[PDB]
Amino acid sequence: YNLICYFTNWAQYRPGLGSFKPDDINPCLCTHLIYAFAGMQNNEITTIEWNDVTLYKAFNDLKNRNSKLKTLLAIGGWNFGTAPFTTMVSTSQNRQTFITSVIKFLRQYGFDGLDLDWEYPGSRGSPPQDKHLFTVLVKEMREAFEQEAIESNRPRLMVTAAVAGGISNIQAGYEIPELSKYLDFIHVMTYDLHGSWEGYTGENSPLYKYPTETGSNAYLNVDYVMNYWKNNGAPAEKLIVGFPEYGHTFILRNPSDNGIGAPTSGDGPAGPYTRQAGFWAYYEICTFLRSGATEVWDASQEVPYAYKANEWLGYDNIKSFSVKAQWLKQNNFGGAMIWAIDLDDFTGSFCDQGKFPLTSTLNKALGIS
Ligand SMILES: CC(=O)N[C@@H]1[C@@H](O)[C@H](O[C@@H]2O[C@H](CO)[C@@H](O)[C@H](O)[C@H]2NC(C)=O)[C@@H](CO)O[C@@H]1O
Ligand SMILES: CC(=O)N[C@@H]1[C@@H](O)[C@H](O[C@@H]2O[C@H](CO)[C@@H](O)[C@H](O)[C@H]2NC(C)=O)[C@@H](CO)O[C@H]1O
Repeated sequence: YNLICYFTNWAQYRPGLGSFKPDDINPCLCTHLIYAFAGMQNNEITTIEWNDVTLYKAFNDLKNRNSKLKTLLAIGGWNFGTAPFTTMVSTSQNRQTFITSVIKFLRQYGFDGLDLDWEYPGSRGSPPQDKHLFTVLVKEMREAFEQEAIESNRPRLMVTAAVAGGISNIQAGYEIPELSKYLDFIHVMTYDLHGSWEGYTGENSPLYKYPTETGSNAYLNVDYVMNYWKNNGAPAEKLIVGFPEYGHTFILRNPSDNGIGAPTSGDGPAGPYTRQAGFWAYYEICTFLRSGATEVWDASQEVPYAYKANEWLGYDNIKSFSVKAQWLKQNNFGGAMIWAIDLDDFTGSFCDQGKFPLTSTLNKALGIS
């Protein structure tokens, strides 16, 4: 099985113990590390942070301590939008320009592949033709990587993609049968399935539906999303289940109503290191659990939640990671991807569970080491 671990090039700016750079990664935990994110300019891949080139080298230097480790560079993401992707795939000329720049970029800076993180073809302003043109891009990229590999005597560059976990986005964005033929792996973003945008509490990445859920609400679980991809043309062995090392936060309208579906108000509280409303890293969650919070096991969905006064948290822990790891193995899936390794308790000083408790749980459960 594969354990694919995303690293983010803005984590370096978190204060104090939150600051995370490539040298903080244990090179033996994962089979693949993915660098989030590269940008694009004039249909060519490019850096985004002032020190990306330095971080690239430290990132790929991790392979000096693990002969099996592979690295990839992710391009795009949520804030990147869709407009540059729409322009780049619109013509064969622009796709060739981009693909050519990618091969040169990855080989110069030491990456073993590219992870396409377009959010999303056919949505967020992307026109309908991008559903098919995305397949063309991946096909042309896979073929160009294959050519470069056989001519250079080097292992072929990987082409992967982070893909939507929302059914509406999936249907508008991906030709699953043909796309799955050319991607090496399909990293399914089976998280952000509930959050403060809904106005009530819900789990970030529940494995199963809540018992009373019907209709489109019954889409919002890992089991449904993964089986959607599998049953609509994707081979199970290429499908990678998304594992969040963070949770989503809410403000309860009434602290006395603190179950699943309890009413909530604004965007949710922010954490002292990630400093973004609605979002807590796992190491920030451990601090919350030690501040007097009540812990509850969501038995139907196989995930935890916790609350204290007016704050409510839906999240993942060792127990839920273990349940999902066993589940994905018994469903013949390709492994797990983690968003993101800089959100684990990488110092070990927050959770009293050792270093990288969530990532290590998957390392052991997936037979990585
Ligand atoms: C694949 C993807 O788009 N994942 C999202 C992350 O990008 C989000 O992180 C946020 O990313 C922006 C752009 O780099 C940063 O400016 C922002 O600080 C960062 N916030 C945090 C807490 O890391 C993430 C949270 O919004 O949601 C997805 O994971
Ligand atoms: C399954 C699904 O499509 N859920 C949607 C969420 O993804 C989305 O949340 C946003 O997700 C982005 C990654 O895809 C994050 O970068 C972004 O921070 C996050 N926005 C938040 C937490 O406010 C929400 C809100 O846009 O919609 C869901 O439908």
